[PDB]
Amino acid sequence: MTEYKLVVVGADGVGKSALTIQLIQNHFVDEYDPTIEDSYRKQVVIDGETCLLDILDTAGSAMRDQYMRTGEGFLCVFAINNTKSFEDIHHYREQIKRVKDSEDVPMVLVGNKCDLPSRTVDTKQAQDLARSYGIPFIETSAKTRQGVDDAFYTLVREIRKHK
Amino acid sequence: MTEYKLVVVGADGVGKSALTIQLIQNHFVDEYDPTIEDSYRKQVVIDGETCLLDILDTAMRDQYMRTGEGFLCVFAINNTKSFEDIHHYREQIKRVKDSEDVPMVLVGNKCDLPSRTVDTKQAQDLARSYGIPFIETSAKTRQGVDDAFYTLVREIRKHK
Amino acid sequence: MTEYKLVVVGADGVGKSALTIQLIQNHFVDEYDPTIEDSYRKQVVIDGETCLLDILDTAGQSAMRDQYMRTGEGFLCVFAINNTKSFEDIHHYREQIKRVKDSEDVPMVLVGNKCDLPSRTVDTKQAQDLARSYGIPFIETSAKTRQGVDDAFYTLVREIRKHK
Ligand SMILES: O=C1N[C@H](c2c(CNCCCCCCNCc3[nH]c4ccccc4c3[C@H]3NC(=O)c4ccc(O)cc43)[nH]c3ccccc23)c2cc(O)ccc21
Ligand SMILES: O=C1N[C@H](c2c(CNCCCCCCNCc3[nH]c4ccccc4c3[C@H]3NC(=O)c4ccc(O)cc43)[nH]c3ccccc23)c2cc(O)ccc21
Ligand SMILES: Nc1nc2c(ncn2[C@@H]2O[C@H](COP(=O)(O)OP(=O)(O)O)[C@@H](O)[C@H]2O)c(=O)[nH]1
Ligand SMILES: Nc1nc2c(ncn2[C@@H]2O[C@H](COP(=O)(O)OP(=O)(O)O)[C@@H](O)[C@H]2O)c(=O)[nH]1
Ligand SMILES: Nc1nc2c(ncn2[C@@H]2O[C@H](COP(=O)(O)OP(=O)(O)O)[C@@H](O)[C@H]2O)c(=O)[nH]1
Ligand SMILES: [Mg+2]
Ligand SMILES: [Mg+2]
Ligand SMILES: [Mg+2]
Repeated sequence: MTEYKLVVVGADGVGKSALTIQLIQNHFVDEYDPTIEDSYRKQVVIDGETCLLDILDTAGSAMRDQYMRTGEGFLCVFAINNTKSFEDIHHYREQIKRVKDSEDVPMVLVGNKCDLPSRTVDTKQAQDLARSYGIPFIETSAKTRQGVDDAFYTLVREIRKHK
Repeated sequence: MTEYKLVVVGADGVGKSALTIQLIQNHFVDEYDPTIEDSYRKQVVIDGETCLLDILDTAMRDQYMRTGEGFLCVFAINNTKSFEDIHHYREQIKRVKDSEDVPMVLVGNKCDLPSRTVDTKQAQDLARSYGIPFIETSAKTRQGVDDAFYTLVREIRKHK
Repeated sequence: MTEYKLVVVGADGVGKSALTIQLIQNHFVDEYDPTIEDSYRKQVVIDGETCLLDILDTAGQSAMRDQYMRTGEGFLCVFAINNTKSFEDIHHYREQIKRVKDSEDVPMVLVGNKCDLPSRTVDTKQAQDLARSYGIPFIETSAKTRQGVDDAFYTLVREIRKHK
């Protein structure tokens, strides 16, 4: 069975752990220690092909470069009520591009917390950024699970197209 | 013995030759003809490993960019234009070597002078956007000179 | 933690499963279903560096085979010292791995298993000569006594580290 290493990145508090555990366990965690960096496996079917997801939920330089080199695709998560988290995204894109020395790393832009009313990042703004990178943009709520499968499955499709 | 081809680039007058000759000879040259482009060797020990530095002191540029393994991008701290040239060097090297991760060090030379026009924070932010180190040097006093070249070698080593 | 994907290949009955379970569990299995192809993880320290071994114990010996050869980073090529045919198979495994990975220098270790049995038909010198012709190490093992088992897998990890 084919296996894909996916890395979830983004600023503190955006929902990386909540998204990861929703995908892996169909479980919503309200309180997850922000210092724990762990990986999880799940077997899924995407477009009729069974594969194993190996998902790194990043927390906090040498160690960072290492998991960027072995990761095959990246979920770049911001929170739609936190403009700083959205303005940080380009730093993640730039680091990944440099560490993997590639202009075409499989990546998906994720706008999390879409269930909340206090939106400060426009959808159009995130769509425009994703379009400048030529990557998909998916809005998620780890709380309701809306868009969660979409974000990870779309990342796998990006890896498959790249190969 | 492993050898490393290093290329010193930067605007006229920033101190490329003075830095190169301080590294190679432990000698400060006050003048040095600005038209002379030459290479120099020196055997050094870095992190317990003996290696040969092959350093090109620049005045096709494409040829030596392709051959060079790491680049010292030098500006002078009292010359704002030389700092504004830095991004042009980075973009050329990136294109010619076709890589987003070329071993590079940003060098702010002439740190002994008082007439500073480029802020340390400004150069630090630029290096940080490139993911490369920033080292302030004085080829006149030799402060930071070994640090700049040795750090560049360490960048090459990590890359491989 | 760095992770290494290692693949154990060789003819039916040479001891691939017995070797893998000795490494992972410190346990000798006298009978293990020859049809089961599975992978196992173990965290080990080699030369002061902690790493995760992810070891595929191959059973059937085309498309899935090509897949795990492309994914595997290093290969234990196992024969049994009382089975000349299994030794004559080795060059076929080497040629397949070379083709599938498109590389003349794939990390590999030649393993001569069952060194505890008396009915040897493959000479140590014969195996050393073959390994020398490939530029890879040769390690004699017994999955029964566990002699050489750590050596075979650790040496393969060292080959991967040197290749990188
Ligand atoms: O694609 C195939 N995979 C197969 C296979 C397996 C099974 N694998 C099961 C997962 C095991 C996860 C182990 C924790 N993996 C942990 C994990 N998950 C991540 C997710 C993203 C990024 C990094 C990681 C890591 C980290 N790994 C690093 O090196 C690292 C560095 C710094 C970090 O900080 C984090 C990490 N074992 C094999 C051994 C040989 C050949 C093939 C295989 C297989 C068989 C087959 O017939 C056909 C195809 C395939
Ligand atoms: O790593 C090893 N090196 C070893 C070795 C040597 C020694 N070499 C030392 C002389 C150094 C040349 C001095 C000109 N080198 C001149 C020089 N220095 C530079 C620095 C940066 C960029 C370019 C250059 C150049 C230029 N070369 C170009 O193509 C070019 C284009 C445009 C320009 O304008 C400038 C240049 N000779 C060998 C022959 C075969 C195999 C190995 C070697 C060795 C032996 C060994 O047992 C184990 C390991 C190694
Ligand atoms: N309302 C809402 N809250 C969320 C969502 N995702 C995460 N959270 C909350 O935001 C906080 C930070 O989540 P966490 O998973 O720890 O974020 P991390 O630091 O990126 O790992 C936690 O209180 C979560 O319960 C979401 O989609 N909607
Ligand atoms: N005060 C001071 N002067 C320097 C330093 N480095 C170079 N210079 C002087 O600046 C001028 C240009 O130096 P040079 O090495 O020829 O620059 P290049 O054109 O980049 O090769 C010379 O007069 C040098 O003596 C330094 O660190 N401090
Ligand atoms: N005496 C001895 N028997 C072994 C050794 N390794 C494996 N065996 C036995 O040889 C048979 C085949 O082993 P197995 O692990 O199933 O081989 P595989 O088909 O390559 O996976 C089993 O009966 C094992 O107990 C060894 O080093 N010494
Ligand atoms: Mg977290
Ligand atoms: Mg000069
Ligand atoms: Mg078996």
